[PDB]
Amino acid sequence: LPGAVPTESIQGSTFEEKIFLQWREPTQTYGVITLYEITYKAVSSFDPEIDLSNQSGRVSKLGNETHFLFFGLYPGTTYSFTIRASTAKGFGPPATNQFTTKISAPSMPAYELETPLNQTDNTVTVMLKPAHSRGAPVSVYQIVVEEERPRRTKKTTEILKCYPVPIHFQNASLLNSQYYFAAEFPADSLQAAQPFTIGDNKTYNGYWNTPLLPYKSYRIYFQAASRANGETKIDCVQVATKGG
Ligand SMILES: *[C@@H]1O[C@H](CO[C@@H]2O[C@@H](C)[C@@H](O)[C@@H](O)[C@@H]2O)[C@@H](O[C@@H]2O[C@H](CO)[C@@H](O[C@@H]3O[C@H](CO)[C@@H](O)[C@H](O)[C@@H]3O)[C@H](O)[C@H]2NC(C)=O)[C@H](O)[C@H]1NC(C)=O
Repeated sequence: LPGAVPTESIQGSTFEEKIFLQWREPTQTYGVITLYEITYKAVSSFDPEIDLSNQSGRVSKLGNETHFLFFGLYPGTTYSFTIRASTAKGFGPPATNQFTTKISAPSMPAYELETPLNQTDNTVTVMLKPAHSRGAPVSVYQIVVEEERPRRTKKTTEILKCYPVPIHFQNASLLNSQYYFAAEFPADSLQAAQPFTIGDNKTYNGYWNTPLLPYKSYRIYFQAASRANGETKIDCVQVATKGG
């Protein structure tokens, strides 16, 4: 029977849903290694919403090549790996270490550009719903109001992307940004579906929520962010349009 893999050789390069785990063979060969058997057990997570008991599993990595790409993992989560080496006559002792998947952006609610709850010359009111954590808690919500320039083509030069750079309304004209952040909430607001009024003129976390100009065409996105380990990740979804 073979020795164990040296615990200190086990290293992992980690992603949102994958961990590439890598090690070195046991210190001296009793006999040829035929497979490594690996258990991964979900240890802990920054996500408040998932039950980890079902997230564990086993890998019988056939063959004696010393790495494996773990797949389908859950983000923001620490997995403990136990590696056993096997001579054809049986396993060596286990060695074990743990690594953590990186967090991912929260998953927004589904929107279909339903006609808003009410609309005026200066305001639009829409029903917001809480986003779900996927790897880390939702930290803040942000609301993006974006002006439409006149266009002569549908086509885009590049992929559609969200808004990581916040901008207060009063600075957009100076900075020539196409959008402004109308509001930000701590995510303890919007724990259940409740309407929100674009342009209600009140200030949320330092963002003024400027009323809209009726001769301007606008589209509004609802965005959410999650934070851990200095990585902070966002997603956004368009909730309404206005023109006049
Ligand atoms: C990892 O595995 C390789 C592959 O060996 C093959 O796969 C194993 C999982 C077992 O099923 C083995 O029974 C099987 O041979 C080992 O490397 C080298 O593989 C070659 C090809 O099979 C072996 O070749 C033979 O060796 C004999 C003796 O020298 C010659 O007379 C033959 O002509 C033939 O070429 C070779 O033995 C094998 N090398 C060694 C040192 O065993 C590899 O060693 C193994 N490593 C570990 C750490 O497990």
